[PDB]
Amino acid sequence: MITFIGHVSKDVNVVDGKREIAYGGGVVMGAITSSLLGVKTKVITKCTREDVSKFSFLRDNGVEVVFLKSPRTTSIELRELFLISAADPFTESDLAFIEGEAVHINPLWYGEFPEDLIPVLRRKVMFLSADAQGFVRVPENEKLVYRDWEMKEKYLKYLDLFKVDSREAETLTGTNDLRESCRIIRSFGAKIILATHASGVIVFDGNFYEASFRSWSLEGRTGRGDTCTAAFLVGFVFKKMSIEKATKFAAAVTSVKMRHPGPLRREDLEAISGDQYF
Ligand SMILES: [Mg+2]
Repeated sequence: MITFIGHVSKDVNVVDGKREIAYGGGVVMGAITSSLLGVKTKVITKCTREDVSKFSFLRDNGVEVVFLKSPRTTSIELRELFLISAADPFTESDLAFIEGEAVHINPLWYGEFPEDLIPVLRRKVMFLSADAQGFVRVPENEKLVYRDWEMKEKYLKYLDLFKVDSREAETLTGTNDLRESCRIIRSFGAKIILATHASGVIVFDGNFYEASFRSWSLEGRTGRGDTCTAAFLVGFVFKKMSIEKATKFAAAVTSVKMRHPGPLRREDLEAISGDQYF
């Protein structure tokens, strides 16, 4: 069983003159991927009671959701990203009822998931991962700006896996060489780096494993990193795939998700399986 901890988000996308509302977030994209791939999945999130109905589709995809109360729901408009509203941060109290083999920390903004909750979770679970977005994307007068993670060298040592994209990796290392940024971030003590970039995934554990995304679509990109991380965690943690095979599996799942907007769909499983997995 896996638990995703993170804010659901009212995503506002202004693309090609059209304003789109998406009820998403890292945890929505990751949890639907793990659940559809047949791993018992739980989400711990915060939003207003009024906004809970906007995220009902999580339960439709088999995800057990703890909708903790918040006076506000997180809302992000996207190019510059603005935190319109922020739900309440997670607390040590929220970790009390943590269940399963794995927990993935998938925050949207620095301060949503306090870094000093990482050593608390470390003691509670066998496989702990986090998404860099929640530690390098910092609200400054609403504007979400990229800032280095000052305490990365203390907390990365507690993580079995750390997810970055190109912009997050460069924020953490000062280089736009994603492979070199993988070497630098692993030297901070994270056992596995999973990096997504234009049309591919790079996984580093001391050795590099690369797989390309073979599909993409106008609005298929958002959540593809969250999807890739969840697919890798299912492959590697739950299905006992080699790091190499989990990387290829992760890329295959992400590719099918990138054919359409929103999270992985049950109808995507046929395309993903390739008459091999399920
Ligand atoms: Mg991401």
